[PDB]
Amino acid sequence: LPAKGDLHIPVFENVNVRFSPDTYPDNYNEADGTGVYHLVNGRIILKKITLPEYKRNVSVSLKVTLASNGDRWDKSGSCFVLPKSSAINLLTIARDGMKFPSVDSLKLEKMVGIVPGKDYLPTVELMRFMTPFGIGHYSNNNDSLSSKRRPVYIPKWESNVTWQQDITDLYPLLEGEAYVGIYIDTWTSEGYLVNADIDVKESRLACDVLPKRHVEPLMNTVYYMGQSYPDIFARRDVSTDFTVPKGAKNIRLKYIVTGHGGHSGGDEFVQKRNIISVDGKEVLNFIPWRDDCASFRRFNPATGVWLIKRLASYIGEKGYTEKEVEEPLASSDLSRSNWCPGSDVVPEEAVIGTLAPGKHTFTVSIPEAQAVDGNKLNHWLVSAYLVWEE
Amino acid sequence: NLPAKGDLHIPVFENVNVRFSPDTYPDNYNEADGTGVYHLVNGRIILKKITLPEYKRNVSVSLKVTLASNGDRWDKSGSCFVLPKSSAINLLTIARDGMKFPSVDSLKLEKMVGIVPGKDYLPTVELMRFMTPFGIGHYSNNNDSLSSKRRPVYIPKWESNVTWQQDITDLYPLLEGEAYVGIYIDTWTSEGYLVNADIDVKESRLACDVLPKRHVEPLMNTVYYMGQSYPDIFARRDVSTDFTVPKGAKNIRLKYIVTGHGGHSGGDEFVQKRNIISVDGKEVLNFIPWRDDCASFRRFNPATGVWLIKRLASYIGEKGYTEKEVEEPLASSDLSRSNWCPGSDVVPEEAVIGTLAPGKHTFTVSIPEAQAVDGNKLNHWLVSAYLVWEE
Ligand SMILES: [Cl-]
Ligand SMILES: [Cl-]
Ligand SMILES: [Cl-]
Ligand SMILES: [Cl-]
Ligand SMILES: [Cl-]
Ligand SMILES: [Cl-]
Repeated sequence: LPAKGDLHIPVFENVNVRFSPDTYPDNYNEADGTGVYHLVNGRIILKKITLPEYKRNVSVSLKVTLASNGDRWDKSGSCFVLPKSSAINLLTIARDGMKFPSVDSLKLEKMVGIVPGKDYLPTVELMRFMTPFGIGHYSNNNDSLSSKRRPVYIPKWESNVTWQQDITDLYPLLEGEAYVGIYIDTWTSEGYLVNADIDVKESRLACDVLPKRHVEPLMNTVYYMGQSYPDIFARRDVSTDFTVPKGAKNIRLKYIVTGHGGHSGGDEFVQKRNIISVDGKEVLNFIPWRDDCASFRRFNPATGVWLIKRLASYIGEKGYTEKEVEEPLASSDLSRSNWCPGSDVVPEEAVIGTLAPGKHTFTVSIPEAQAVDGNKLNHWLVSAYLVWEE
Repeated sequence: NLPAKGDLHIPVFENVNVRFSPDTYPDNYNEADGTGVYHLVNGRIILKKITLPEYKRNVSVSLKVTLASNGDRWDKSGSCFVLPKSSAINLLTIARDGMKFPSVDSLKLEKMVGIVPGKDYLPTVELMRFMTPFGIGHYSNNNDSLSSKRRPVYIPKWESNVTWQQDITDLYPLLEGEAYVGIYIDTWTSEGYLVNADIDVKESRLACDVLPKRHVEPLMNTVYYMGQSYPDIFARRDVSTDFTVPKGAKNIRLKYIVTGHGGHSGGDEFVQKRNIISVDGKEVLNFIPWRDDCASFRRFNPATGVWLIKRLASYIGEKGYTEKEVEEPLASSDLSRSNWCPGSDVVPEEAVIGTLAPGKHTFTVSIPEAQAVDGNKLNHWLVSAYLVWEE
């Protein structure tokens, strides 16, 4: 098998992801001079990549560097790829007037685009991320503003955040021509600055043949374009049917979930079990949760802060002593439903192996999820797909 | 068509107590137990004989260490290591067979025995340098009413243990056939620590992916394992060693493992000191070993000391954005240090050398502003290095 060499793709360089109708007036706006499409008024950036026709096996990684350009919030992000066999996609919708297929309101309410339908497979996420609170733009380490915000145990603010993930399994969606993009739920004109690279390592072996891989998009509740907050789980489970062909080998489920609702007692800050199933049998069951958000403090200069009273032990003049202090607690410190401001989300994974050829059902259940209530925006960002060899 | 030897799981240490207990281990050498584990230096060093097959297919090798405190409250230095191949003198033969580190030219190495190669001796090679957190496990109980006095409002719970993992594929040559792998912790308590160590080997599933012939060249190790003193030598002179490179050596890479020490106010543990490392007089590495993120390890450090530091902090009060003088706790585990944090391992710095003329070459390590040992101010630098290459 012939080599086509490694490949470094700088998908995005210092691109401003933002909300600006004055700059990007429509949902579709022609690619700029750098080949970057700005959709949904700047909230989505998209780019056509071209990979060689690899005959050898490869590995693929995604690297994303991000900073705030003035936006002060920890907003949801998603680096994604538009699936192959789907005439309807984010681009064709915005550009060519395509629409997410109509849904049965009894089973999916008004939740368009979240599961497959006629001429539609859900967008597939290469990486889910959560921006920190104002990194870079508000990361001033000069004594002036720092002493007031920066805790004594944090020597300096980082100027940006970088995430890296192996996306080798999604290779079938990158092969040939593919549209890769980044969405950030930003509503400020300032927005964010992002870089994104896709690197491909080609095997140095003349015998290591590229396996025939497949990706099956099952679900994606991320509200990219004309979609609403996904609280449907507060009222019903969400299911989709899918087809497994003969010969499918080593089937694996990938499940990317984060919970949301930034108000007190909202699903962002409260434990809710996710039960995922195939053909009615549980294959994943867990509480999406992180107890380690303090570890991201340095990435979160613009976070809100409270004072919490605590009787704290300490070393004083006369030895081991005790005193009530008012200790700062950052919003960025709080435990959350599978993320911290400044983290990415590594997909949970279940090994299925083989399934009977034909139709199967995929179900996601978050039975105790809270509904949207006024300005309380509880919801669950869930995306999932199957990968397998043919 | 190269044969499949399979994946290998070697549980080197299970729940082994690294400790200082003359009562239990009265000598420097103590006969191995039924689990084949030798306890040396009165329990501060555990050693085990492992054997890797002579793999023909290419592989990847990983080391996983899990650790907890069994009572020791300190953030002590540790080193998981392998006794090099072509070296009659090693930690085991020194302790057991009454061998000794070769004598050294005092004008060049003072009393620093065992840190560079000598007659019948290559330095011990580190699979992983690590630094224990403050009392993890033994002091990690979370539903103790006297725990909220130690645990900050932003740390929901103490971790009960710490787990480090690293890819040690490049050290495969030191592991093939029979080898002694061990763990050293600078502990002076009977309680000590509890550790697990797993070495796992993943074999390629391709009949055509051949294992490359590889070599490890041990250059230095200043870690004070056995009858060795604190390495503050850098405060007075640079340390060099010569080494031989054979014809045909391809893709030479230097690995460099450094941590700075001296845990008093102003000591080399808490102060930035540039490291200049050279091959044949030319610099190949030059940087300040340093970590600014030690606060990120807070949840692993339940027995850390704590100070109150006054700070005018902004915050959301019961009437909007406000401002007030607080006494914010600062843990020792939060402080920036010379390439480590209590609870962290150290990933070796690497330098691509490429090729070197066959014959003698010189490796030199300089930390020019390192401070000397001064009474109970125990400044020193734990440095180890080795080259790797395919032949
Ligand atoms: Cl803002
Ligand atoms: Cl409805
Ligand atoms: Cl300043
Ligand atoms: Cl102790
Ligand atoms: Cl001397
Ligand atoms: Cl201390």
